[PDB]
Amino acid sequence: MRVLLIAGGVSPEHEVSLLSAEGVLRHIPFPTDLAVIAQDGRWLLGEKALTALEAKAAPEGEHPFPPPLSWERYDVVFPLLHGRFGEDGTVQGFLELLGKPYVGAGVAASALCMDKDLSKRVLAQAGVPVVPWVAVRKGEPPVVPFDPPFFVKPANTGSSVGISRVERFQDLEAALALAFRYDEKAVVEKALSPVRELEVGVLGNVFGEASPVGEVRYEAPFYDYETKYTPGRAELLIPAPLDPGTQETVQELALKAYKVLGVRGMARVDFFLAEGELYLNELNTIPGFTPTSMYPRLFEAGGVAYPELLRRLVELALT
Amino acid sequence: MRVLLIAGGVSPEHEVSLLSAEGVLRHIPFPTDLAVIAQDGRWLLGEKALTALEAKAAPEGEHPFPPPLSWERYDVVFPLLHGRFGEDGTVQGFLELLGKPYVGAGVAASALCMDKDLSKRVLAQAGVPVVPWVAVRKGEPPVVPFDPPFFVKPANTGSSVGISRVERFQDLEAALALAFRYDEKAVVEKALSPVRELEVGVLGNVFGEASPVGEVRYEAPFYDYETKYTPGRAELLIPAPLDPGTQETVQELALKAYKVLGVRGMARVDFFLAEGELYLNELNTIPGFTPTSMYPRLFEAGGVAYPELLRRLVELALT
Ligand SMILES: Nc1ncnc2c1ncn2[C@@H]1O[C@H](COP(=O)(O)OP(=O)(O)OP(=O)(O)O)[C@@H](O)[C@H]1O
Ligand SMILES: Nc1ncnc2c1ncn2[C@@H]1O[C@H](COP(=O)(O)OP(=O)(O)OP(=O)(O)O)[C@@H](O)[C@H]1O
Repeated sequence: MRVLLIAGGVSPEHEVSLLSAEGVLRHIPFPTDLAVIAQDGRWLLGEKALTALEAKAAPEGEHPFPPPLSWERYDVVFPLLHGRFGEDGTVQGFLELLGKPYVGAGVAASALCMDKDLSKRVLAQAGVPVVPWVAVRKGEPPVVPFDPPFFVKPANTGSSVGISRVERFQDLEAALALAFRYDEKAVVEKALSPVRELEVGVLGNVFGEASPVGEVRYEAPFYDYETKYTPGRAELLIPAPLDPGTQETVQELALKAYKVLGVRGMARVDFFLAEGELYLNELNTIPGFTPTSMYPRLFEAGGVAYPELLRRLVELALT
Repeated sequence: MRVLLIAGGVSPEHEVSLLSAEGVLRHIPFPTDLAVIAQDGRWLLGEKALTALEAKAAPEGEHPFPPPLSWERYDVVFPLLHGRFGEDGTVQGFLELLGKPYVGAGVAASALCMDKDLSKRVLAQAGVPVVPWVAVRKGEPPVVPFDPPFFVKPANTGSSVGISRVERFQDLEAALALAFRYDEKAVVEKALSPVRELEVGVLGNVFGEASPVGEVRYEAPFYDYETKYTPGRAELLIPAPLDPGTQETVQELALKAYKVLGVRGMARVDFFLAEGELYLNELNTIPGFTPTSMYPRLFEAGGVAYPELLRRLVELALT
């Protein structure tokens, strides 16, 4: 069994993807070769891909897309590209046409779970509680049916890039412009204060197996990029310090969401606990595997070690 | 300015796609080259592609994916591949990574408008009226919470392929077995009897401009494959014989749906009219351009002639 790991990407999470690649390459129980997509869209192969991993960033690539790599010597392809052009169905689409079995969600599921507006629309219709929001397009005046504090985010982000905590209605125009630098569409959600952040991992093809619920606590305005990746800043509490009844309800809503969206392989479902009420934030089809990441730590506490978790992903790709 | 038209495909609409290629190549005001994807998934380039167009169908191709095509020679790519692996975001995904401007909806919108379940879920949440429906996964037993007649369809279909009008529950199993030949997911919708079919074309990126409403009349059990593609069977009444406020509601609902799903370039939005109530059937991101297709005819009634429609489409790809 030979696996091809693709990491990097043109998205703002390029550096996160490379850190995720370190975590996967060190624990994958199968012979694996790395391929890096540099920030300019061009690929780096072989030894140049491994050298880019040591630098934690790869700005320039060698090979223009489609890369002259031998796809036939790989049984499974593992796309570990977070964000736009990687987790949104584009690379999955290319892999579908190539006929190569791949890890993770398909085209539709990847495209849906990456669009914060559309994913919430599907979830709300399925009877899953979501935070009340409104979608704002670029060049269109902001019509918000609710009062501040807000949470302005680009519809396609990850790693809290372009996300702002808006307190006044005056600060909305400036936060939307920051959001519009990464996407043509943005969401304006209602901020929950105080809030406990619950995260659960899922494994399986459509009908999943849930991991124990975990909690994230911090000393920052919100769970931002700095808090997410700089060591020791975030408090990863596995298992989550709450009532065993609401711990079961988190797992049930996660598995229900997974099935509705038709997700394959994996996902880490983020939740919000605000005054007894549970709300679903988002689903991430290609979650992080960085040293401070939640997904592999959740399954480690569930009796499923790091080499076993990655082995199960490769097996789900083939089935 | 040179356009690459991609037609054919591995989907059951392969033949319909080649007919659409004949329609676009005859009216497009730019020098255009054709690339054909054969039924086996292999590509036909240059002269072999133009010969495939005269033969009604291309069972076998020459080049495996990715094709050794000179992409740099083209400014805009026009994917005219109806159905699975063409209209679902897969080909759009490849084109995105290629850095190639292309006609029509992006990955997300293409995947959503192709899935008869997910599109209706997103639309129903947005407040757009849709027919009562249920989704059924392969192997799983159906649960239909409404009375017969039904319309059973493969979730990723086009050109009425695999669609059955079910009268008794004794016939549900056979209809689902037919539907499961084309997809791993099927939809069972409540059949509207009697029903009037309204179609409206949309042109533009996200905020589109609607064409006048057209009504389809025919003498067959439903608007099936042979009624759709045999000359003279499907009559188009343009402008549709509707009430003053109803013609406006159809256009407004189409533009609302188009904006929500974030569709780019084009879409033909199909509706149903039963007992004074309007229902959105589906959006088609790559509608047909065959001699019996409704999309170009919907626009020529709105002052946008065939060469101008295609000019707008190629131009919108660069906007
Ligand atoms: N409606 C809200 N109420 C309270 N806090 C919020 C809300 N929305 C976002 N946040 C805060 O901002 C962060 C953004 O998380 P989100 O999952 O929305 O960003 P992401 O970049 O999509 O997350 P990931 O990095 O897991 O993809 C949350 O972790 C939370 O701390
Ligand atoms: N719920 C329904 N009630 C009544 N008739 C229906 C219903 N659903 C489908 N039909 C009939 O079946 C036809 C095809 O359904 P649909 O429009 O969903 O097929 P399609 O293959 O998706 O159409 P296209 O060829 O435009 O893609 C309709 O035009 C209509 O005549």
